[PDB]
Amino acid sequence: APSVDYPFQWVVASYDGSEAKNLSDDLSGSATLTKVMANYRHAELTSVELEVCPLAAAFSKPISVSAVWTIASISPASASETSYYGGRLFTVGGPVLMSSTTHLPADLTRLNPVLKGPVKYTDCPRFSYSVYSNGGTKGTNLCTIILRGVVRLSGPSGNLL
Amino acid sequence: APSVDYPFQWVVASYDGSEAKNLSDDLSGSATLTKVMANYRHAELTSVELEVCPLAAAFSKPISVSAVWTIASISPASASETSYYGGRLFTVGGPVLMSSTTHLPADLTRLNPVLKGPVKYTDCPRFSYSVYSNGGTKGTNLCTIILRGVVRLSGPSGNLL
Amino acid sequence: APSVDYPFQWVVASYDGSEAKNLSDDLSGSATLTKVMANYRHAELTSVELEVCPLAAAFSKPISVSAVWTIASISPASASETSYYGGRLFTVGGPVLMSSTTHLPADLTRLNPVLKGPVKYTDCPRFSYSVYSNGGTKGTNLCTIILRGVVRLSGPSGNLL
Amino acid sequence: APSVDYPFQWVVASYDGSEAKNLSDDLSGSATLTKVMANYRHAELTSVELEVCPLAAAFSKPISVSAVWTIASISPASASETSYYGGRLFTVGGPVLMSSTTHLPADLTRLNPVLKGPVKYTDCPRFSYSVYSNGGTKGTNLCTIILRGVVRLSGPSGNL
Amino acid sequence: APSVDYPFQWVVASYDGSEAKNLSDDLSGSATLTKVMANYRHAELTSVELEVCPLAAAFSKPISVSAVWTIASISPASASETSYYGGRLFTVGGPVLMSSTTHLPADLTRLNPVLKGPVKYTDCPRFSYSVYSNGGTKGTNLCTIILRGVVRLSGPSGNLL
Amino acid sequence: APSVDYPFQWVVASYDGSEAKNLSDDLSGSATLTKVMANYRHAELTSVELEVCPLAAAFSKPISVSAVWTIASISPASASETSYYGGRLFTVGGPVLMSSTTHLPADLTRLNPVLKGPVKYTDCPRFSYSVYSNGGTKGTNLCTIILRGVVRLSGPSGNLL
Repeated sequence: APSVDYPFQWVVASYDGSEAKNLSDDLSGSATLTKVMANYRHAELTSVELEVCPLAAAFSKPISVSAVWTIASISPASASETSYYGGRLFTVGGPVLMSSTTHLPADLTRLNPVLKGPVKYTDCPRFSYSVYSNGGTKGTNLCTIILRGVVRLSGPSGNLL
Repeated sequence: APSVDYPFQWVVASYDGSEAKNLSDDLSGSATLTKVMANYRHAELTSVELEVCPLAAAFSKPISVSAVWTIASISPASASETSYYGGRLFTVGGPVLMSSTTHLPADLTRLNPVLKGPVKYTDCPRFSYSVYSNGGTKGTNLCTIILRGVVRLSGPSGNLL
Repeated sequence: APSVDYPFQWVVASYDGSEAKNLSDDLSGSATLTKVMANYRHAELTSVELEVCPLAAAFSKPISVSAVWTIASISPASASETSYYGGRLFTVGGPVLMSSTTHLPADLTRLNPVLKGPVKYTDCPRFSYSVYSNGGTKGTNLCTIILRGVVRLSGPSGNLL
Repeated sequence: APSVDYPFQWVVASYDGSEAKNLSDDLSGSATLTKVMANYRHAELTSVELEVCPLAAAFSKPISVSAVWTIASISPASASETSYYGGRLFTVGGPVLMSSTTHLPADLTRLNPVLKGPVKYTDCPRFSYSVYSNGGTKGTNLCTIILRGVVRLSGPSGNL
Repeated sequence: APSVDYPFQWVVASYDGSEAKNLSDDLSGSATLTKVMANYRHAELTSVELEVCPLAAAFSKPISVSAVWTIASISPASASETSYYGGRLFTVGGPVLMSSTTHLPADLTRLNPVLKGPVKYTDCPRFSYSVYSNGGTKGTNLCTIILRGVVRLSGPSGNLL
Repeated sequence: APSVDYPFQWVVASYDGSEAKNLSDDLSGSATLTKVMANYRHAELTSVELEVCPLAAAFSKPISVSAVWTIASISPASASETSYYGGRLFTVGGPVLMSSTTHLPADLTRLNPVLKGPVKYTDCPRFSYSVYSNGGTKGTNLCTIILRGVVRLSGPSGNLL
């Protein structure tokens, strides 16, 4: 079946260290990807990764974020991402807002790349992260969580234009 | 180059014989197709056509629409579609409320099917039509215009969504 | 056709964090490259990348710059570069003005390398970046945006010597 | 595709050495040639040249005209046609009042013959000339610049 | 080594018989060719020639120019080009305002075509000419000198622009 | 001809940010390499690079140095190294005096490796750097510029022992 590799990117959420914020999301049910896959019947993840970009305000005040790419069935709790395989702890800020170590790629060999199809899969990739309570300012938004990846979309459906 | 044959269909508008209404539109600049194919680098028509579907109110009051599929460079004036080659004059209504004779398909062998690509072609299809007033009630909506076709889309772009 | 690989480099612009500055530029229409390609009829990008070099004054005050290499048709808005695929957010400064992570290479597989030819292409690479409002000093110019790349130039024209 | 070879010829302009006059024109945008090819989708040159024909009044007063054929991207400045490759400095007048050496043909193998088509080209032929004043008395018209050639027109369009 | 045959043409100057004017120039040090080929590592002439084009004012007042294409080492003095082998003495004007006999081509088999390269050759072509005064009006510009030719340029350098 | 690969290293110069200092040097004419190549007739650069080692005093005060490896013919001016291809801007200091990004290797494919031979080449590598006016102390010497490389030396001459 003919298909196109569709690259996507969006800032998942901007965060400040005012309080701990936990977000766990399944890529099959994400609102901003379902609009991309609404026009196609089949979608398979070629690649995807979670990026934590530091912002300039984080230079003097780092933020620690614990992130993990788990299976759709498993939903890790808040501040428990490092207890699962592949769970990493990213400290953004300090004097070096340069390192690319803040990338967390999804191991699509251990996950089901199919985000859409004839059936709803229970093994789709699900990204869960938790931002810890830092000093906080309530307005700086000195951290950013971003998703980028590629989805192979096939079988366009007769949806709205 | 991998590509998908995207079938599109949408109602251009609904018209009644309250006043004469002219609408000319280049398919490369149509808002609906633009929002469909702004996420892809290349788009090429495989088929496209205009259709004038009669409604129930047209049963007792037929309405006449003059339509033409001209080149991108040529922009027909209002109520002058019959003065261009291929310009048909459909009349929808009466006891015959269903007929395939009101379909006007574009000659993609004569026109240029490419609506998007590396270069800006000047031969894209452009559909022009004029609906003549026959005594509508400003809300009766005697007829409706539907544009349906298929676009082969290749090379998805890293767009906003 | 005989051709020469022409390496080019110029500081695109020096910036201080006094206010947010957004620059989007198409390499086909850039003034400082058109002088290089004025003497040749065909120009094709072998490679090109956008570099954000920190300056010493940025050591105590970092700057965040959001940059993206998009298609010529797409013109991302200010502070929206991270919402497009390949859009990166570079934080220059801090205690480490060393990392080479500030390079943003153009994906010439997803872009048209031809910056000049018989026709004007609508899919040339276009670099769009936005410098955010930092503390600012109005005179330090504590960040630099630089373009370097290689253009294969062929078919010299009878222009001015 | 069916096509017809349209031979065109028109006097670009008559000049006298009253003052220096510069004219640069792209054949895609030439109004006379554009209205010639206004009813066809495609138009491609087969030959074109710029002729500088002396007049009788130029017998005692030659005119110097510097002319060049370039691509549409390159637009020569006034009185600078000899600084571009192929620019030639013609002189019309004197005892020799008729010569084929005053005709400058366009190298359509180097330029792009297509003046009209699906895509607007940036390397279409453009002719730029400059006429240098010698002291003409505002009415002599010692020389005439004439452009003639053949354009093949294909794919008529119903622009009625 | 990839290279391009760059055709160059420019007017050296315009002369009138107001006073005798001498100009000797080595092609490796000519300002116009230097600004052309300062962006390339290697440059080699394929052809080059001097030409004395008569103007309209020369019709009633011919002017004489003595020209020579000597070696880089030899620098002819003023009004002494006829004393060197190959030194021609052209006279432009009169009823014959057009003639190819006033072209002086360089003998690149005798001279050294290389104007730029790894080593500094001492055999580069050098053109010398002297225009004799015949009674010009300080603004009439009886004749003009044009240098035209082709340079094969290889190995572009990372220059300023 | 028999030859030996001779590795060389010397601190080119130690600098403090008291004032801007510009040094451009050709490796064929450098005093400290000519003593190595004085005993041999032919010398060809296998490799060479310019290293900017930060010193401990630079930890609290970084220095920005703009360096470039150009051709022998091209002599870049002060503070204009980033305008040439391969021109880099090195910021030494901060909290991370570790990164090896301060190395600037010479692209010997684009340069003539021969530093000595029967003829004097005009395309030898030439390194030009400029140290900008930092805060300055006049005695710390909180930056170091060092050259290391390898020269293949062949054909020993009857010089002094």
